[PDB]
Amino acid sequence: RKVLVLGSGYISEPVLEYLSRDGNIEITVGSDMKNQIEQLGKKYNINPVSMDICKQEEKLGFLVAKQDLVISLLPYVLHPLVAKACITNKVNMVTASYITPALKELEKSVEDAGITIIGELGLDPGLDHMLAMESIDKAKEVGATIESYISYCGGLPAPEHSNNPLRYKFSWSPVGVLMNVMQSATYLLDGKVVNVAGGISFLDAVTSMDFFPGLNLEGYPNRDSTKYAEIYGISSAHTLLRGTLRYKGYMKALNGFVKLGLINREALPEANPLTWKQLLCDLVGISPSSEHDVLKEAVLKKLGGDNTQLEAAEWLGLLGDEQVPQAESILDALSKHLVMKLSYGPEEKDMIVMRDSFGIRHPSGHLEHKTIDLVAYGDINGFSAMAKTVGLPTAMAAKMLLDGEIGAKGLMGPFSKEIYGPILERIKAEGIIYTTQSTIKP
Amino acid sequence: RKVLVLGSGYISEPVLEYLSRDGNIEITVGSDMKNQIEQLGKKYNINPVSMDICKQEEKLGFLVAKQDLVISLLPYVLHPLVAKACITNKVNMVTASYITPALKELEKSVEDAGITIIGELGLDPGLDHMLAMESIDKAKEVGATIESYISYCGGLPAPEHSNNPLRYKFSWSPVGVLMNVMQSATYLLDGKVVNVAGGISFLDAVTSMDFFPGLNLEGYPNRDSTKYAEIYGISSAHTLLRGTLRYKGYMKALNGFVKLGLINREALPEANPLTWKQLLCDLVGISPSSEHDVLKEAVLKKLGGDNTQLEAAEWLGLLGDEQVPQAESILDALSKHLVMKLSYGPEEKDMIVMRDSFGIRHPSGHLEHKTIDLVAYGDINGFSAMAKTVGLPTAMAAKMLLDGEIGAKGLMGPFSKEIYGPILERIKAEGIIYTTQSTIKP
Ligand SMILES: O=S(=O)(NC[C@@H]1CCCN1)C(F)(F)F
Ligand SMILES: O=S(=O)(NC[C@@H]1CCCN1)C(F)(F)F
Repeated sequence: RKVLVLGSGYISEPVLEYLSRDGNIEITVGSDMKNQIEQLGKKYNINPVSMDICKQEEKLGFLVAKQDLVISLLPYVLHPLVAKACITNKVNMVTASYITPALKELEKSVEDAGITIIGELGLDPGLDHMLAMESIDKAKEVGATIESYISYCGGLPAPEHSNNPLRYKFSWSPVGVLMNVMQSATYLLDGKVVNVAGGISFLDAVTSMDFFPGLNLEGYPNRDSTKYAEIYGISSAHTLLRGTLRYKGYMKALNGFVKLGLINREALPEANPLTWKQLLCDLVGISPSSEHDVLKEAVLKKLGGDNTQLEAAEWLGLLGDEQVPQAESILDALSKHLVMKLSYGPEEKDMIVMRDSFGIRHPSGHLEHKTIDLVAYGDINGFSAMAKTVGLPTAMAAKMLLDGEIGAKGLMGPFSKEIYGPILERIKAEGIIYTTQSTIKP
Repeated sequence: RKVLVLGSGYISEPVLEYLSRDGNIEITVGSDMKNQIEQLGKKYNINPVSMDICKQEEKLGFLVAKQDLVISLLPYVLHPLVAKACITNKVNMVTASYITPALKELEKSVEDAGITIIGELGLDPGLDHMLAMESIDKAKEVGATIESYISYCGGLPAPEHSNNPLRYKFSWSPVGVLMNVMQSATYLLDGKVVNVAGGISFLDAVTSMDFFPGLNLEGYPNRDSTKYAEIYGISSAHTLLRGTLRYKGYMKALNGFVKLGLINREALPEANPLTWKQLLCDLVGISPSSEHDVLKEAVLKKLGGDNTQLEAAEWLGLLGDEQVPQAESILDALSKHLVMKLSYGPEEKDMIVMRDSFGIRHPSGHLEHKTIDLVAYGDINGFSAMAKTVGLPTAMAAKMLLDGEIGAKGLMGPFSKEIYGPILERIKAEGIIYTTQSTIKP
């Protein structure tokens, strides 16, 4: 009855709250942030420990050995360090984010030690694996095969808080999501691989998502959907598509930022602090002076008179005299400013929407078109929908390892019925409900 | 510490739950429905009493005399009967629905008896009066006058349950809302009274409501918005508009039902039960036979090939072989069928959206454009947003009369700060939050 929660804040809160319900468990918390762990310590009964994972690797080995399970809530590049500690000692692990290629190399060492390491847990990845494999196993139970798998997911504000230029509010730093617009998107469609161009042209791949008539959604494909054939075992499927959901207008606003030259990792531009008007004067290539003059330069650069994108930049204060935050690049400076202007206030709900669609060919010959809807809202005096959907699957999988319900050993995701069955059942009690519907087509 | 709740089911549940928190209060319940009061008695500790209000008026007088307050949750035509009982005895009253002209005649008798009767309590009417008068009093505190008052309100499904032809699910019978499409809409706009034609042409008055970009809303005006000048004391205002909110496509689907001849109070049409295909054959004027034949007759009648309206009727089963419910008219038969096909399941959320907009002229000369947003969702293992917004204002006003906080006497709405101030404060704790924002225009 003892666990180490590496990392703190936001994702940790529901993990600590869920584990501390029974009482018979000692929560230890390791963290780099000094102020955050102190604030987290006030809410939940824990043992505060301050440590860097890379620098203080010696004390990690001794601390990890004292526990029954390590819950890593750190960035996914640092999992080889925590896995290196966990394989040496006799101790299990659970991971929120992806299982990287670096962590996949340890699978030989992990199985030899006789321990269980569960990765790919949370919303996405996580619940996407669980809902997919539930349906895929149900199809295999009756001899049926998967012909198509389309799955869209999105974390976004509740409709009442969608009235801004991006129709969005940021939970954490947008450096990743902004850079994903520059990245490509590969997916399979009707036995043909479709590569989509990132950057300026990525707006052309955006489509209207009309599965909820009342909800004004757009969609676009993720970075790589072809990998799910090997993961789920559905290489016979002619269509594999995975995408992200936003409200309509989001990608067009980011397309504005791409035109202006804001989405890049170049450094910032003598004896006076750099304001946003002065930075945009640099990009459009004029002297730092006159606000009505840069308006003419910016609107000219943002296509043939795109007033919507001009107003989006005006609303956020990109043409104003506010100071540019100190940062390593222009993209990092933009990200800090967007976090400042578009964040969730204390009484503002977020939303998690997730929509799957399966084409299932039965042995009879007919095609079942199965759909899954998962929609959750944040609680006012409680956890956000993002925190619950990311936190609870990792927290529940952790409790299942301590109780001794998961008998399997080695490195793995939540793909087996042993893992996904109990989790999907238990998240219903926490207010994460998913419905199902299917129709037959002869 | 004793009250009589006339009427039961849906609206009563949150009223009984709110009043029974402290414990020091005896809940009595009068009702016409025998099965409903028994089911309600299982959940909350009450005294079941079965009675018709009109027929058994003798026992009402004796039962009402035993109580401290009568909470009427009946149809609004029956309030003169309950008011006639309450004025005779020394006892207060609270009312959910409108204060009718018939109830307004008793105001002389009500004041002479030395009692308090609060009407117009709930969502709409109710919270519309409270939010309006809060802003209007705040304007009068700084010498400012109201130039415009626009206020849209709507009870509808949460976006995830909007995928049907009406984008709607009915909480109670739709005979009222369907008949309101046939009724006119009067309102004031820029010092000019605007009368809108009901029926077939009412679709032309429907407008896009874009205050939440993520929410795909339509709006249309209510039956009479000119009366709020006298009620709020804003006769100087050049614009008075009150409307109802739905998801886009709702009024166009009802417009389909108007074209087909379904929205009317004519009676139903020998030795075999009447099906929906046979009823639509009567209306389009063909023999009761062949489903593909009536499809051609119906689509011809529903404008020049309106396939959307044809599919809406097809989806609901209006061209199928299901039996028409027993009813006094075609509209009543349609209403029973729509309740059957489009209702809330146990785990399905509803939504209350409400949006006000004030043009406030200050003594300085400038114009304040103030806006109010109120959005609430139904709880999964709890009350619906409709039940909370309708029930709690009546329940809170009832508690304030028993505690002796409302000192005023006579017949009234919730217009004074004495009533609306404490209620708006207390509904925040129950999960009904409203935000405010304003901008100055020189
Ligand atoms: O960015 S999201 O909308 N969804 C993340 C998923 C997985 C990667 C791309 N789409 C978030 F809000 F959930 F983070
Ligand atoms: O019908 S609604 O959408 N709103 C009622 C208000 C008051 C009368 C017309 N509009 C309801 F769902 F709340 F009942």
